[PDB]
Amino acid sequence: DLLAGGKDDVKATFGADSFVMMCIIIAELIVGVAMYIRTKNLLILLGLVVVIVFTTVGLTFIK
Amino acid sequence: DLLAGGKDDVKATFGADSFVMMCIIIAELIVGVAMYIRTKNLLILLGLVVVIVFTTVGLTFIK
Amino acid sequence: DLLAGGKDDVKATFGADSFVMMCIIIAELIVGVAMYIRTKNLLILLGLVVVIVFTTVGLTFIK
Amino acid sequence: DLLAGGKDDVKATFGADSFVMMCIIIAELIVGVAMYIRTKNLLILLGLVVVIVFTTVGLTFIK
Amino acid sequence: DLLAGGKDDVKATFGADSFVMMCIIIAELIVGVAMYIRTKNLLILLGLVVVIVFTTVGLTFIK
Amino acid sequence: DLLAGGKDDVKATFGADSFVMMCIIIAELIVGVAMYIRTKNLLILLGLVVVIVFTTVGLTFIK
Amino acid sequence: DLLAGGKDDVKATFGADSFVMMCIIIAELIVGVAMYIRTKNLLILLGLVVVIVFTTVGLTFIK
Amino acid sequence: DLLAGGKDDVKATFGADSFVMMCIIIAELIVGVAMYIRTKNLLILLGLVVVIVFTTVGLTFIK
Amino acid sequence: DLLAGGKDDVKATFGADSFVMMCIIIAELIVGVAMYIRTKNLLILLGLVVVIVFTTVGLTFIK
Amino acid sequence: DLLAGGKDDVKATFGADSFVMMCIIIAELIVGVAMYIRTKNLLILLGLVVVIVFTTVGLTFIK
Amino acid sequence: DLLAGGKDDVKATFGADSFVMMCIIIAELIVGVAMYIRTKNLLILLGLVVVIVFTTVGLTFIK
Amino acid sequence: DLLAGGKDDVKATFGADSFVMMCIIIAELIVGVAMYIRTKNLLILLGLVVVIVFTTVGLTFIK
Amino acid sequence: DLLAGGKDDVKATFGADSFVMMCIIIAELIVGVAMYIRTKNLLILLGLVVVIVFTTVGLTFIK
Amino acid sequence: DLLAGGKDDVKATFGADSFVMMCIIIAELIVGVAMYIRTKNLLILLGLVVVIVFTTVGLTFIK
Amino acid sequence: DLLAGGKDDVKATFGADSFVMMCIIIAELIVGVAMYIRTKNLLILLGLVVVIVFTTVGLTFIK
Amino acid sequence: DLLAGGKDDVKATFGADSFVMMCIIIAELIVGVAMYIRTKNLLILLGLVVVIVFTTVGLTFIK
Amino acid sequence: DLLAGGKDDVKATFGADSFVMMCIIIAELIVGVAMYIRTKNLLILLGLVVVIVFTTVGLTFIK
Amino acid sequence: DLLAGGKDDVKATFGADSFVMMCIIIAELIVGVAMYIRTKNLLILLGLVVVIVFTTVGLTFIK
Amino acid sequence: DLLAGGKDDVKATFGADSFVMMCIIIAELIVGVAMYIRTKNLLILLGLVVVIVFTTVGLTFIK
Ligand SMILES: CCCCCCCCCCCCCCCC(=O)OC[C@H](COP(=O)(O)OC[C@@H](O)CO)OC(=O)CCCCCCCCCCCCCCC
Ligand SMILES: CCCCCCCCCCCCCCCC(=O)OC[C@H](COP(=O)(O)OC[C@@H](O)CO)OC(=O)CCCCCCCCCCCCCCC
Ligand SMILES: CCCCCCCCCCCCCCCC(=O)OC[C@H](COP(=O)(O)OC[C@@H](O)CO)OC(=O)CCCCCCCCCCCCCCC
Ligand SMILES: CCCCCCCCCCCCCCCC(=O)OC[C@H](COP(=O)(O)OC[C@@H](O)CO)OC(=O)CCCCCCCCCCCCCCC
Ligand SMILES: CCCCCCCCCCCCCCCC(=O)OC[C@H](COP(=O)(O)OC[C@@H](O)CO)OC(=O)CCCCCCCCCCCCCCC
Ligand SMILES: CCCCCCCCCCCCCCCC(=O)OC[C@H](COP(=O)(O)OC[C@@H](O)CO)OC(=O)CCCCCCCCCCCCCCC
Ligand SMILES: CCCCCCCCCCCCCCCC(=O)OC[C@H](COP(=O)(O)OC[C@@H](O)CO)OC(=O)CCCCCCCCCCCCCCC
Ligand SMILES: CCCCCCCCCCCCCCCC(=O)OC[C@H](COP(=O)(O)OC[C@@H](O)CO)OC(=O)CCCCCCCCCCCCCCC
Ligand SMILES: CCCCCCCCCCCCCCCC(=O)OC[C@H](COP(=O)(O)OC[C@@H](O)CO)OC(=O)CCCCCCCCCCCCCCC
Ligand SMILES: CCCCCCCCCCCCCCCC(=O)OC[C@H](COP(=O)(O)OC[C@@H](O)CO)OC(=O)CCCCCCCCCCCCCCC
Ligand SMILES: CCCCCCCCCCCCCCCC(=O)OC[C@H](COP(=O)(O)OC[C@@H](O)CO)OC(=O)CCCCCCCCCCCCCCC
Ligand SMILES: CCCCCCCCCCCCCCCC(=O)OC[C@H](COP(=O)(O)OC[C@@H](O)CO)OC(=O)CCCCCCCCCCCCCCC
Ligand SMILES: CCCCCCCCCCCCCCCC(=O)OC[C@H](COP(=O)(O)OC[C@@H](O)CO)OC(=O)CCCCCCCCCCCCCCC
Repeated sequence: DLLAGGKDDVKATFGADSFVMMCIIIAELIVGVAMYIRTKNLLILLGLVVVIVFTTVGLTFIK
Repeated sequence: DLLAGGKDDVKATFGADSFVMMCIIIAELIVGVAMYIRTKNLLILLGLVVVIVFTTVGLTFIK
Repeated sequence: DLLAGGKDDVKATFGADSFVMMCIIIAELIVGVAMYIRTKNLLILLGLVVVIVFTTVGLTFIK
Repeated sequence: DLLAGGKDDVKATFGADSFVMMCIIIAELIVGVAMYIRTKNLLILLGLVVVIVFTTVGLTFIK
Repeated sequence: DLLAGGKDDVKATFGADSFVMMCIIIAELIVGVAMYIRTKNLLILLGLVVVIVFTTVGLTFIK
Repeated sequence: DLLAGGKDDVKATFGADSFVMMCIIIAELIVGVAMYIRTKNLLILLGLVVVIVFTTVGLTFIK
Repeated sequence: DLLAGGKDDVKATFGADSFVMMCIIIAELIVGVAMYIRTKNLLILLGLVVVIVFTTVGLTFIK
Repeated sequence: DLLAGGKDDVKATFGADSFVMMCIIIAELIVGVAMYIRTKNLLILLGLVVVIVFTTVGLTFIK
Repeated sequence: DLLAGGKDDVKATFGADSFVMMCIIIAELIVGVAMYIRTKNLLILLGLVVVIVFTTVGLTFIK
Repeated sequence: DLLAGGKDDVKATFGADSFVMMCIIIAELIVGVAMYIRTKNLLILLGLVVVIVFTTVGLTFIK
Repeated sequence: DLLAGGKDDVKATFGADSFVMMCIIIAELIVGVAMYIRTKNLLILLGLVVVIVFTTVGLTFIK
Repeated sequence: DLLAGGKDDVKATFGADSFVMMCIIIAELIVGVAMYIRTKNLLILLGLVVVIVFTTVGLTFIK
Repeated sequence: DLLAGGKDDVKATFGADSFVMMCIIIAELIVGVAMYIRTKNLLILLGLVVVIVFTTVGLTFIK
Repeated sequence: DLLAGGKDDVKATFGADSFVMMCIIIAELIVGVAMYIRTKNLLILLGLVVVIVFTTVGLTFIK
Repeated sequence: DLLAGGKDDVKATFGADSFVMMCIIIAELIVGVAMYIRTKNLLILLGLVVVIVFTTVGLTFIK
Repeated sequence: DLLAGGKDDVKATFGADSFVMMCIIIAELIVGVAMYIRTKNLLILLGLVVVIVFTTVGLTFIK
Repeated sequence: DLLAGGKDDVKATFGADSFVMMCIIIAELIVGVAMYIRTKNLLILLGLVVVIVFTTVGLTFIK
Repeated sequence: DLLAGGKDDVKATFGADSFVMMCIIIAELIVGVAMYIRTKNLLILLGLVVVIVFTTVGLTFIK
Repeated sequence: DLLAGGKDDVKATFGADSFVMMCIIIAELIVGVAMYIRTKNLLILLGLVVVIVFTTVGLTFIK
């Protein structure tokens, strides 16, 4: 059988609605605008979108 | 269940009416005019508009 | 609630009647005449007008 | 309140009777005659007039 | 399904009655007259018409 | 077999009716008119058409 | 004989119909249009074609 | 005489048809397209060819 | 075999009855009359005829 | 012997009846008429003919 | 004596009838027509000829 | 006397007819045509000639 | 002695009976008639003669 | 004394009867006729003569 | 006294009759004709003369 | 008193007539002509003069 | 209370009449003329003025 | 009080009659004539005058 | 006092009777005739006179 195996709730800690998933997404926003202002090209504002989908489709592979 | 999960008020710190959202928007204005004067083309004054909408529609994805 | 949230007076520093808003407008004038003399076409003298309105209608979005 | 806000005398430096306003107007004269002699059409001598009024009505917007 | 998908109101920001659609059309007018006066041929005054229709029939392709 | 293979819905995120496909097409419009006004030649207004078809026939190759 | 030799299904992970081959092709599309709009020359829209064939004829060399 | 000398099958592990020779070639493909998209010059797609021949003519020197 | 090869409907987009073929012919009319009025010689009104036949016999070479 | 040598079908992709050979010929038509209308001299309509023959006699040198 | 000296078949890989010699010649054709259409002068169509002879008389110096 | 002094055949490895002298010359050809196509000026095709003579007159200084 | 020195057949490529010498002479004819029709003076039809002799007596200086 | 000093035969490579001196003279011919046809003035056909003498009297200064 | 001071023969290596002084002068010739053909103005053929005298009167300052 | 103070002859090593002062001046000549040929403007040939005087009036400050 | 708080005379070291304020202003002059001569546009001579006022109004904020 | 404050004689080094003020003025002369000869317009000879006055009225601000 | 202050003889190097003042005047002559022949208007032959006086009255300001 499995040991240490536990709980999982660790998943709920890092999961969909979380504190860490909430700060990791807000940093993408705030330094996304930063690296935009210093440059002014737009692929970087789109760089926020790839974090939205990545975390979303990423978290479903945890199970 | 969730841990560390907290408060959120961190959202209120970086949210709609905030100090950091107030300075990140005012820098777009002041270096927007800068890179305009050194060049004098207008897509850059419009570069302020894309920060208005980006932060606005961005903050609603935090939840 | 909000943290760091402060004062604002930072707004009064960069606001309507300010030192930085006073120098950023005077540079538009002095390099506006410059790029005019080296060329002598008039859309550039009008380039001062777009800084007048931009800062004016820009500062009202800070709030 | 305001910070950095200062003095203004910076205005007196770039203002009506100044050193920089005195040289920026004298360059209009000397390269105005230049681009006239190489061509000999008169709208360019009139190009000095638009610098007279522009700086005059421009400086009053600083305040 | 779709993510990030949002709102749209971004469309209302750049749409038919807007601030940016209002300034992008007024620049066509003011530099249209400019490039007319320096030349005096009329296809350029007609250059304003092609911006009227282009934005109009353009915005309907957004959906 | 395949791993990581997933979902696809990533396709629905960047697909036909999307948020990113909606902004990438609206930028073609707004800087299309820009580079038109500064020049006034028409192949550039047609530059919007090639983005319409390119994204359309492009997205069908994703599968 | 061979060791570690395995499975292959790793091939099916990166192969013809895949998740990674699906995202690597969609990035060519979205930054292809980007570098087009900022420039407006067409060899770049054709830059999508060379990724179609390259991955296609590339994957057949894996075996 | 020779000691430790063994088997060789280690050669079959890293040889022509292998697992490691299969992944080392597939990385050339996937980061070849990457460094292409971020740049769009073609010598890099040809960078896959030099890995094909190098491993091929390289493995024959093992003996 | 062929890749990327597609659809064609791109042909229907630029083909006989189209939007772009409709605007490219109407510009010949409107600037044809222009360059006529400023001059008043008639080979230019005939310049519309050569666009009629050119697009007609041109489109049949696409296949 | 030869390596990487492949398929060719790459030839069929860029060959006689193709998608890229179909768009590269249709651009000659549409910007041929453009540079004609802005000028109205006819060697440019003949510029379409030299693309017909060039691609035709060019493709036969690929082999 | 010589080491590493090998095979040559590397020559057959890059030689007369090859895959890389087939793509390097087809790019000359497709961007030759490109830089022609954007300009319409003919020395560039002749630019394909100098690649024909250069590779031909070049490959004979390999030995 | 001399030590380590050996053989030379290392000279035969890098000498006139060699594998490395064969690949170092073929790269000059293939990236010579590359940097030609992206530009179309001819001093670069002549850049192959200076590698022919340089290696030739260079190798004779080894002794 | 000489290096790179080759073949010549490059001479036969650009020589008397050639493909490039055949197209360079036919362009003189077709744009000779063009610039004649738009003007109707005859020194230009004679402009074809000077290309006949120039290439003829020119090619003999190659050796 | 002198080092590296060599051979000269490098002189024979670029000298009187050479491959590079043969192509550098044939380009003068072929783009000489080009820039003639697009213009039809004759000093340019004479531009071939100045290359004949220049290379001739130039090569004698090498020694 | 002096150290390292040597020989000079380094002077004879780069001096009047040398290998490097022979190639540095022949490059002036071959790219002199190049930049002439692409332009056809004559100050550039005279650009060879200034290299003749410069190296001549330059080398005498070495001592 | 002074220690380590020595000899000077180090001065004679780097002084007026030296080996290092002889090579540092000859490099100015040889890369002076280089950067001239690639450009053909003359301030650079004069760049040799400023090294003549600089070393001359420089060495007298050593004492 | 305050510690380390000292003297100030550090202010007198970097203050109005100082050694460092005297060299920092003289460098603006000497490299101001430099970047002027290499270019010859005049906003740079005015670059000395902005250092005059900046240090002046800057030093008053130290207190 | 002040420290490091010194001497000034640094002023006498860069002052009115100096070595560096003597070379910085002579470069304006020699590259002034250069950029004149390559162009032949006269505002540039006047560019020497603005260095005369600038250094003169500049040095008086050092104190 | 002054440092670095030297000699002047640098003045004698660039002064009235000099090598550099001798070549800078002879270039005015030789490219003066050039730009005359290609045009045949006479203000340019007079362009030599303005170099005579400019260097003459210029050198007297060095002191
Ligand atoms: C778990 C699945 C992982 C799949 C990830 C796929 C990555 C494959 C890489 C493709 C080519 C690399 C392009 C280099 C990047 C490149 O060349 O562009 C560079 C660009 C930012 O520009 P830079 O500031 O780096 O400056 C470079 C510029 O000069 C070039 O325009 O990258 C971005 O961040 C913009 C993103 C927009 C592009 C969107 C593509 C769609 C992405 C979707 C994948 C979502 C992941 C979900 C997974 C959970
Ligand atoms: C979260 C959603 C993210 C979506 C972001 C969409 C980005 C897709 C990129 C499209 C093509 C890139 C064009 C390159 C940019 C380009 O070529 O123009 C360049 C231009 C500035 O010009 P530069 O100084 O860089 O000089 C280049 C010039 O020579 C070209 O005119 O960019 C700007 O900053 C002007 C912005 C006006 C254009 C407005 C477009 C509408 C934007 C709306 C999106 C709002 C985001 C909201 C998200 C919260
Ligand atoms: C916050 C709101 C942002 C909205 C900004 C709107 C920008 C949209 C761009 C429209 C087309 C771009 C034209 C390119 C510019 C162009 O083609 O002209 C070029 C012209 C200067 O000429 P250049 O020296 O660049 O040389 C180019 C010339 O050859 C063309 O005549 O631009 C100027 O600086 C003159 C401005 C007069 C035009 C006034 C327009 C009215 C503006 C009002 C917006 C005020 C902003 C307030 C926001 C706070
Ligand atoms: C702060 C307020 C800014 C408002 C500025 C107004 C600019 C609007 C542009 C109007 C049409 C542009 C005409 C192009 C210019 C054009 O086509 O003429 C060109 C002409 C010089 O000729 P060029 O050497 O460029 O050669 C072109 C010739 O072939 C055409 O005759 O421009 C001048 O410098 C002459 C100025 C006389 C014209 C006086 C007009 C009255 C001006 C008053 C504004 C004073 C500003 C005060 C602000 C402080
Ligand atoms: C989304 C759909 C895009 C379709 C765009 C169609 C563009 C096809 C180009 C046709 C030939 C190009 C002519 C070159 C232009 C040319 O030769 O004229 C040049 C002329 C301006 O003259 P310039 O100052 O450039 O000087 C050139 C003069 O010497 C020639 O008279 O262009 C204009 O801006 C005037 C526009 C009047 C012509 C109106 C035509 C009707 C247009 C309707 C399309 C509306 C677009 C709606 C889309 C939303
Ligand atoms: C996926 C399939 C990819 C195929 C792409 C085909 C590209 C082949 C390039 C042909 C010659 C290049 C011409 C250079 C461009 C050139 O010379 O014109 C230049 C012109 C813009 O003018 P510029 O501002 O660059 O100034 C240059 C001017 O002086 C020349 O008139 O380009 C445009 O953006 C106008 C587009 C109208 C032309 C429409 C052509 C039809 C296109 C259809 C393809 C749709 C793609 C769908 C794929 C999803
Ligand atoms: C795809 C096939 C391409 C074939 C194109 C044939 C072009 C050969 C050029 C012949 C001589 C050039 C004459 C210069 C032009 C010239 O000298 O006239 C000049 C004239 C316009 O006059 P401009 O305003 O340029 O001022 C010049 C005047 O002073 C001279 O009268 O050109 C026109 O646009 C009028 C067209 C009427 C002439 C009709 C001819 C029949 C054309 C039929 C071809 C249809 C093409 C179909 C292809 C799809
Ligand atoms: C692979 C084989 C390559 C051979 C290519 C041959 C190119 C040799 C250049 C000859 C002289 C250059 C003339 C400059 C061009 C010149 O002076 O005319 C200029 C003319 C266009 O006029 P522009 O708008 O450039 O304005 C210039 C005018 O003022 C002069 O009338 O060029 C064209 O595009 C018209 C083409 C009609 C001429 C047809 C000639 C027959 C061509 C056949 C070759 C087919 C290639 C097949 C290869 C696959
Ligand atoms: C291995 C042997 C290497 C020998 C290479 C010889 C190169 C010597 C350079 C001569 C003068 C340079 C002219 C600059 C180029 C120049 O001024 O023309 C420029 C022209 C293209 O025009 P662009 O678009 O650069 O615009 C410039 C125009 O405004 C000038 O018309 O160059 C071409 O690509 C056309 C080629 C036709 C000319 C054919 C010449 C015959 C070539 C034969 C050599 C074959 C090589 C075989 C080797 C394997
Ligand atoms: C062992 C002996 C070493 C001696 C080497 C001699 C190098 C001296 C440098 C002379 C001036 C530098 C010119 C810069 C280069 C320059 O300005 O041209 C630049 C040109 C390539 O053009 P780029 O693409 O760099 O673009 C620059 C262009 O805009 C200028 O046309 O250089 C080449 O690769 C073409 C070579 C043709 C020139 C042939 C010269 C004859 C060479 C013979 C030496 C053979 C070596 C044998 C040794 C084994
Ligand atoms: C390799 C040897 C090079 C030698 C080339 C000799 C060129 C010397 C220039 C003489 C005076 C220039 C006259 C300007 C030209 C001039 O004033 O006429 C202009 C005339 C064309 O008229 P346009 O359209 O330029 O309009 C100008 C008219 O208004 C004047 O009637 O030129 C031609 O193309 C006609 C040619 C007939 C003249 C035939 C002369 C015999 C030529 C024989 C040389 C054959 C070369 C063989 C070499 C391989
Ligand atoms: C090594 C020795 C170097 C000495 C080179 C001498 C160059 C001195 C420049 C004199 C005045 C410049 C004239 C500008 C050129 C100018 O104004 O004419 C321009 C003319 C070509 O006309 P474009 O197409 O540039 O258009 C300009 C026209 O509108 C003017 O008619 O130049 C040529 O290529 C024709 C050459 C015939 C002239 C032959 C002259 C005899 C040359 C003999 C030297 C042989 C060199 C041998 C050295 C190895
Ligand atoms: C060691 C001694 C150094 C003294 C060097 C003297 C350089 C002083 C610069 C004078 C004014 C600069 C003119 C810019 C150059 C300029 O405006 O012309 C430009 C011209 C080449 O024309 P570009 O292709 O750069 O195009 C520009 C054209 O549009 C202008 O006609 O320069 C040359 O290479 C031609 C050389 C003929 C001129 C001969 C002059 C006599 C030179 C004698 C010096 C020999 C040096 C021996 C030293 C060992």
